[PDB]
Amino acid sequence: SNAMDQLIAKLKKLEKQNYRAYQQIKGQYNFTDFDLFIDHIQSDPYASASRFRAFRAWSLTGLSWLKEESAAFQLGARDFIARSFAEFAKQENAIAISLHGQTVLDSTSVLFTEEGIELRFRVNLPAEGRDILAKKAINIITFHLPKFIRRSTIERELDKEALLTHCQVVEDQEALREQLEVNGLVSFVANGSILPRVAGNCDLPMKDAVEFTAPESLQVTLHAPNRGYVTGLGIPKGITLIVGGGFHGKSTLLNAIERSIYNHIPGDGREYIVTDGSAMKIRAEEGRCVHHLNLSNYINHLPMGKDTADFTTQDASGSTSQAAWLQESVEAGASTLLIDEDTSATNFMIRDERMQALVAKGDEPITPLVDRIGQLRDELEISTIIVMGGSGDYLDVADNVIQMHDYQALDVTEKAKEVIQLHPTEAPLVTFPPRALHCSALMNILTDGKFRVSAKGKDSLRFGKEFTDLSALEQLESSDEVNAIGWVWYQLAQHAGWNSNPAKQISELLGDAWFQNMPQHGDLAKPRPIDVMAALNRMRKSQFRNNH
Amino acid sequence: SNAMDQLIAKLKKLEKQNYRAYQQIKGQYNFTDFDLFIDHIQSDPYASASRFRAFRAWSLTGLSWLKEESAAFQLGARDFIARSFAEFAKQENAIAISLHGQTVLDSTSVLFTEEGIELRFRVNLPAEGRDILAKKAINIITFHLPKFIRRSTIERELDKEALLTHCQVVEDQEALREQLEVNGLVSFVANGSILPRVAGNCDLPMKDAVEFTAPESLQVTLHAPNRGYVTGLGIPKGITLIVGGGFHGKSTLLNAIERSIYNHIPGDGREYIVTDGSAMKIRAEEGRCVHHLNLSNYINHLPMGKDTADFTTQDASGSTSQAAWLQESVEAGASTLLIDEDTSATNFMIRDERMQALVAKGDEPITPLVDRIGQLRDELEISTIIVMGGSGDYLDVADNVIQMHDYQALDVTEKAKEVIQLHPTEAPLVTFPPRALHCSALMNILTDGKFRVSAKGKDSLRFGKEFTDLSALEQLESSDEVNAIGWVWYQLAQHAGWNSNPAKQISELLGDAWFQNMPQHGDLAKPRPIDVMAALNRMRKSQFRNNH
Ligand SMILES: Nc1ncnc2c1ncn2[C@@H]1O[C@H](COP(=O)(O)OP(=O)(O)NP(=O)(O)O)[C@@H](O)[C@H]1O
Ligand SMILES: Nc1ncnc2c1ncn2[C@@H]1O[C@H](COP(=O)(O)OP(=O)(O)NP(=O)(O)O)[C@@H](O)[C@H]1O
Ligand code: NA
Ligand code: NA
Repeated sequence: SNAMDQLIAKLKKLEKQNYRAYQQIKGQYNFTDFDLFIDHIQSDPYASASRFRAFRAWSLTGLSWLKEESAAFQLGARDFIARSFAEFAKQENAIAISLHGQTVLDSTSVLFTEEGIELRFRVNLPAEGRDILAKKAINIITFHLPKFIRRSTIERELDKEALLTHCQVVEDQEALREQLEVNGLVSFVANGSILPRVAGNCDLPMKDAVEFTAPESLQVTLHAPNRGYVTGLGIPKGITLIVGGGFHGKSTLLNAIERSIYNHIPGDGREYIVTDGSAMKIRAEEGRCVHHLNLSNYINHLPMGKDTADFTTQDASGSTSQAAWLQESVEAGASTLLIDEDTSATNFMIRDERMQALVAKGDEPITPLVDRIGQLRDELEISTIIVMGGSGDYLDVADNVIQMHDYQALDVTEKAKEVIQLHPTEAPLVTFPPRALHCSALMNILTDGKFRVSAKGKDSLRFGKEFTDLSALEQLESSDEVNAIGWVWYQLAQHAGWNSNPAKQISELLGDAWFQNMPQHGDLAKPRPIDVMAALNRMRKSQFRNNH
Repeated sequence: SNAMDQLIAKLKKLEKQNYRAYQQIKGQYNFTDFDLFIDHIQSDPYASASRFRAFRAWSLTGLSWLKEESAAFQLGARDFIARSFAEFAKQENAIAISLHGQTVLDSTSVLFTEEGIELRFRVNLPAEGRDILAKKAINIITFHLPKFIRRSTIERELDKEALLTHCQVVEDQEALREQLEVNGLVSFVANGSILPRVAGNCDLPMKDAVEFTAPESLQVTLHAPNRGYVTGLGIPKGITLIVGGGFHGKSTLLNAIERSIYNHIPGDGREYIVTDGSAMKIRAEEGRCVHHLNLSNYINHLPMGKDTADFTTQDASGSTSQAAWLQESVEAGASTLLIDEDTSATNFMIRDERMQALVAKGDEPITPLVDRIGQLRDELEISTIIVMGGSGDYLDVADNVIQMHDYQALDVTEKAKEVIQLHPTEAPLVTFPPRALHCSALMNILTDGKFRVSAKGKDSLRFGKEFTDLSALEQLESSDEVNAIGWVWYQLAQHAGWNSNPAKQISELLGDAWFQNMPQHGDLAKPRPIDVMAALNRMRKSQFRNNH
């Protein structure tokens, strides 16, 4: 109130002055119920909005009990608070907080500590073209803003019946995800789930859709602390095929699985679907770069006498890029691989005697996944789920086979084996040490690039003057995690030299207190270590080597 | 000079006034050597730059002779003039003209008429935050700009030896493209061409690359009016396969062909490669919409008892989207189809007895391209070029087979036939009337969307409140043609009602004087009729019907 009145009076003087004058507002202001922080002042009304932060001690909120709930329960609480703040702030468009659509992410928009709750958001400072409108600014910052900050962080001001439900569904999702390993499962699709979305350009669920039901033969029942027992499709470890004719729901099922690496909000249709957190969907990429990667397990020969054990390029082929992606995922410690025959290189998937008859000179044939996929399971315990409907030689090595028909799952593993007996149709899979990363070389990119670090949506990531294409990483949900990826790189750049295990280093940097070493931005979400590597594997300046 | 002095004096008065004051500059100004047009004044220094236009009669340029050259020769001249103007204007970044990288397009940045040469460009009006800097504005508009407008449109001021060469290569490209049909060819790759680019994110040519050479067995020699006789690879009509092991240059060859639908600048490496102008590369799309399209020739059965002759959706499958794309291309009159096995649905390409054994209930099997591709050639005279390296059942119906090895073409058609004899393995392809378009329904989108028409790069096109995803259309070169696509739609919206042949209508709208009915913008390039349809086929609000 006193510091607030100090700001009010200080803000009145800025009336009709140049927009540059807002720089004087920069600083901390200890209000009555909270501390207000104004970190970055935009230099233009039409530029990115000014960043603000607000802190509230647990004593004044009536939500101290949240500290004694599970980390997942608190994850939802933080998400619910951000959405509540956004809802109360609809009538004031100058205020904006970073939301994550249908998912619940570990975001910086709302953070918990031992001291209290922290809110991070933006405030588009007004003006009459360029001259400052103090009276409007006062109304936003000293009248409206304080109300949204309070209402969003006061037990009674929030809808508790909706809060508990929100936190409970997220807690259940984490609980269900933790017991996948114990039950020898890599994914779980609860009965009653709504898999299809309204359209291809929208992540919301389709209304009036055929609800999912699992075939008893492949049915499992998990237990959530709030909802209790939940029955659904249990996809066991190993190789699992998703077959069926065209337009029957194979991709829709796989899409739900690939996205179940994240938690979803209630009513989304997928909030009771969980999948191995490290599951990586691989597809064919055109034009990507690959750094000193060993592809001996898949590619045997290359033109221009290049080393298959130290493959490097700035314009990768289809089968080459997918093979590289595959190896990169193993390197990063992925337990599950997702593949869709409709978005992959046929050459890389299957073998063919036809082609090998006329291309049998000095070009040794590539080793297709079908020959290695079995070894990935038996040797590395890596599961794989594949949408097919085209080839059939995979049916032999598959553990389970699911058929989609009129948008319902059917267990056809038994009949699948019968087809092989009626009509029937090798080298050791080598594990390699991870490539070392030149952590200090990243600093050079920042210096030459003015320490620029930002994301343009989900597809691109700018690190200095370098732009990284992340289009292929379709599992990514928000640009917030892309920004976070860039700020992880920024931290890697602070280290002395080379690191012989980057994935491990990245994992340790994001060790629960992942946000403390990043700038205090409100548009950041914890990214997966495997995704940081994936993005880094596609950065054209990245320096990797082989301690071999 | 008099009208210029009028502007100068009129511009001085605007010193230190609000940026809004620039609106008074709007209008025409008859300078000494040209007429200056200031069409749209930006409302913010940080918003899209103000649009300008300049006109110069042929008498004052010394380039009247260009009017007696071929349309293609003039196409290059217009391109060369735009690049010259950009070069002279490097020291003045406030000025900008729309260039098209490595291609030569029919653009609005530089237009010819019977009266004279017209230049269209932007001018970022300066200010000290918001207050107008007249002195700077004067320097840009009355001192620098007039010099670039003159120098770029005066025979002696330009580099003639470079001008002629530029216009000659383009003229040769058109000449070579026109004699493809006569020699029963769909594409021509001249010997000495450089196909690979520096990288996947750059369209410039790779230096120190293995130059292309055609195998005599499949060699042809065309004739250009300037360069004379040129020998290279002649890809005849019908089905042509591009095989070989991984990382040998199959996509690079196909990529050069798909992009040869446009003319390229000298030294680009592809300026002597031509391909059927209507060639459409089809691939698998996820989530696209499809409007009342007949897929009877490919899809036989669908769930939920849907009509295969009137297929409609807002979230299309892989094989479904590719099949739809295929049919849509035939509808639009495409003579050549480009396919890459690494970016396509395997299910859609090949047949398989394996899968049909366990998915043989009420789901009739989809008819794969391999069964129809032959009919497309024999019945519709539609050629197809396919990069394979995976499947081998296509070798049977193929006319010619090219093998890439160490980045050189080899004719393996003879050996390809031998492989089939040693190991060997139907319904009529129906032609349909084109879908009618509800031209007037487009007007409704404009009214509800504030007549908004713009493109965000090459990937997106905004028409009112509707956003169209054009990512799959990888053949597109510039956002200028995407803008042009939107302005064609704008014209379709002016018509009374339904049109039973939209492709024909679009073709007639772009009849050489394509730019006269579009706003006088400088960032527009003539798009292909097939591309306008392609974009329109993916607009979720488009209304198509079947007069059947
Ligand atoms: N349970 C369901 N209820 C209603 N509609 C559904 C359901 N599942 C899928 N759909 C819709 O039906 C269509 C099926 O498409 P998709 O799931 O891509 O089939 P698909 O041919 O198996 N894909 P692919 O993996 O590329 O072969 C989509 O438009 C979905 O939105
Ligand atoms: N003539 C050439 N000289 C030098 N380098 C080349 C040449 N042609 C291609 N390359 C390069 O070699 C690599 C070959 O990649 P690509 O052309 O995709 O092979 P591919 O495996 O046939 N592609 P796909 O069609 O997906 O199977 C690319 O990085 C090219 O840049
Ligand atoms: Na499909
Ligand atoms: Na390849």
